[PDB]
Amino acid sequence: PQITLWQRPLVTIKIGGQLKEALLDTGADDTVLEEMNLPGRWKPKMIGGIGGFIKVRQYDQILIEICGHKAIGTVLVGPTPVNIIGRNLLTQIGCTLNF
Amino acid sequence: PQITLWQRPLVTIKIGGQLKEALLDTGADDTVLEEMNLPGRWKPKMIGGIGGFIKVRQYDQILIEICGHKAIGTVLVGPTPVNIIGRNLLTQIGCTLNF
Ligand SMILES: COc1ccc(CN2C[C@H](O)[C@@](Cc3ccc(F)cc3)(c3ccc(S(C)(=O)=O)cc3)C2=O)cc1
Repeated sequence: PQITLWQRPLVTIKIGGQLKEALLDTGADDTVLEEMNLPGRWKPKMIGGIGGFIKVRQYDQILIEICGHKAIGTVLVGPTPVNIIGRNLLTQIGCTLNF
Repeated sequence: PQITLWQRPLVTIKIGGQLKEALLDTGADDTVLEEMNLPGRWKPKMIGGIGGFIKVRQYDQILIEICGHKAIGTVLVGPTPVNIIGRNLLTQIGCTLNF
């Protein structure tokens, strides 16, 4: 699809057998999901943004279905206010900006 | 232009007679610029994101030239780590997401 930006670019995703809504975020290097039940091992990590840093859990090779496109990659889980699909997954679904 | 997301979508902007680089950020409702010398009055404001909240100064009707497209709107100035062009200005230059 083509998506204009008058509203937040939210899409439905399926991850870990669960359905969530997430923001397509060209300003996010990484994908960061609200606290949720993901299976497997992980590695602690810190990420920064506006207002400071948060500790997250880093899961690799996680399958996400993003508005019907499948992608595999790193997903961070932690105290984010909104589910964020970052560039590590946006490139996998062929997402571009256009103006 | 069409912009892929393998790298940060940075563009050159001109604001207040100054040249800066800024991130085209579909995940940002607002435009937030690193501390910089803007003229005029303002109103204090708080914004939130990953890692918490920051206080910014809100300037309205600011002219920004974003990769050669002119836009006028609200610009926030404060302790952001990166210059962010948010959706309030992205809609004005006709920016879309495509996948
Ligand atoms: C490294 O991997 C990451 C890092 C951060 C995030 C969370 N992100 C993505 C938002 O693009 C961003 C922009 C931003 C990103 C990095 C950074 F160092 C500084 C800023 C943002 C900007 C403005 C607004 S606002 C107040 O206008 O709504 C909201 C969000 C943010 O904080 C995810 C992954």
